[PDB]
This record gives sequence, C-alpha cells and structure tokens, in this order.
Amino acid sequence: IPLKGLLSIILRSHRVFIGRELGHLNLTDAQVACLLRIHREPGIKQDELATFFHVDKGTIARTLRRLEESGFIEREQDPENRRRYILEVTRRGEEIIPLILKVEERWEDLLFRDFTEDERKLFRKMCRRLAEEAVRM
Amino acid sequence: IPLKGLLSIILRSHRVFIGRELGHLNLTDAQVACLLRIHREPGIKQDELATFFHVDKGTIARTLRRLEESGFIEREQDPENRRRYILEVTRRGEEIIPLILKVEERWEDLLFRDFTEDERKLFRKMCRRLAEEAVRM
Repeated sequence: IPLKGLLSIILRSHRVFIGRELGHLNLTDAQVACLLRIHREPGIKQDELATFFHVDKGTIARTLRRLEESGFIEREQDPENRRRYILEVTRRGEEIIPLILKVEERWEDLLFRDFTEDERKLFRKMCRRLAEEAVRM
Repeated sequence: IPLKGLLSIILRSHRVFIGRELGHLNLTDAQVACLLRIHREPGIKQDELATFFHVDKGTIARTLRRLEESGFIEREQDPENRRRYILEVTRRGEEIIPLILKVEERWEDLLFRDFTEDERKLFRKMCRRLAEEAVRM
C-alpha cells in the first residue's frame, strides 16, 4: 500500500467519525474543512477556497451550498468582480467550532489509544515536517 | 492544527502532484483512488465502492463517469439487482497502474527528502498502526 493509501484509510475513519458525531448538524468532513478554512480567513473568495483545496468546482459548490443552507456561512457577490463570491462564517457557524474541535480531539484520542505519548508526539512532529515539505512542493 | 489538518495538507500535495503528473491521462486523485480500489476488487458494486469511501453518491458517480469516459473502467448492470452496477478495470486501465505507482513513488521520495531512512521507516510503521486502528474504529 502506497503511503497515500495508508493516510487515506486514516482519513476515512475521520470522515465516518465526523459524520456520526456531527450528523445532527448535517455536517460532513468536507463541510467542516471548508468551514474551518473560511473561519481562519474571513472574506476568502469562493474561487480562492476552491483553488486552495484543489478539488473540482462542482464538489466545492455543493459543499458550500450545504453549509449555507444550514446557516453556517454566508456568501455575497464580490463588489470588484461579478464572477466572484465572498465567504464568511456566520455567528452560528463560529459557535459550533468548539464542538468541531472537541470531536477532532476525541477522534485523535481514539486513533492513538495504542500509542505511547512519546510516539504520538513523534508522529505529530513528523507530520508537521511532511506538511511543511508538502507546502513547498 | 488538528492532526487531520496536517494529514490533509500532505494529501493536498498528493492531489496536485497526481493532477500534474497524470493530467495527460485526465486523471485526478479521486479517480486514481477508485481505479486502484476496483483493480484490487474486480466486480465490486458501485454502491459498495461508494460505501467503502464514505463519500457522497454524487461525487463518486461523477468520478466513475470520468474513468469510464476515459476507458479505464467498465460498468455493467448487476444481474441480481437492477439498482446495482458492477465495476471492473479495463485492459487499458490495468496497463496504466504501473505509471500510477511510479508517480506515487516519486511523490513519496519528494515528500521524504529531508527524512533519514530510519525516520521514513518509523513514519510508515506508525501509519500502518494508525490505519489498523482506523479500520477497527
């Protein structure tokens, strides 16, 4: 199994966990990712968010529509370009972030149950280093 | 940044790399994942592949349509259920797998450039352990 395959197995568990724990909010992994990204960059253009994730436009469009329907984000026309849209997290969206982060913590604790704390720390440090390389790549 | 966020940054580099290196084949990360999964399980039902990835039906449908249009997979009606479809990789699809695996190897080598071999081995071992937990979860 290629490294990416292992990472994908891990991420699939995250997807299932998010869907189960936050399903009452009609949230999915894809929506949470978009919500957190907009949260850290208020006013980001939809096309900029699409470029950031490097996924197909159709997928991002449907994901954002669901977040908007649920009232977690707002979308407005870019005053400088009628072909662009500005995204921002609503008050409702900002208020569910703690819940999201708590679910992330719970998922991590479950995933690392058979890891000593030193191993978990080393894994995290290595991931940070690989993420740094990934950004450069 | 939550662990999943770090893993996602890493996976985003993989997505961009796959798109660039295999773009001449109109392949994307999502299509490669589906192709490899069907490759290892000939005859898998489309709904079973959808369940395996735990992603929305619409996304999987579009991903599989692209693979079919490119002639890498074939889809046929399940003789036991008119609501199900059987997937299989075509000869053309099986022949591009080596190219895909070579690209995976190149991506990994680039990602691990600043890692000693012992660190890369330890990272892989930890990922396998986490993937095993992910399956149990």
